[PDB]
Amino acid sequence: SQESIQNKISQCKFSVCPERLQCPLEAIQCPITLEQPEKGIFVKNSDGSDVCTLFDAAAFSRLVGEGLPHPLTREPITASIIVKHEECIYDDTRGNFIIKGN
Repeated sequence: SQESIQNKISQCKFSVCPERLQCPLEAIQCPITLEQPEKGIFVKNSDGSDVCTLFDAAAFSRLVGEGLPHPLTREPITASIIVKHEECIYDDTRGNFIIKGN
């Protein structure tokens, strides 16, 4: 069901700022729109290596609204695989954005 996922997208998102985050465009690029988003959410690519990927909030909202699955791993989009932008951080030993320990 879209509605609960869209609750998570609307809250978990943020207005993306590459220069404030110190993060390069590619590292926070929306893989849907093929551009570094103006606003976006972190969805845990748990299938890959728990890597938090920045999808444009409205572009991922599009996929959910259409019934299109996760644009990377093709998994059924759920409120489980999406996290809040604060519960995902750049990890130094992983060398990339992952989820927090607790």
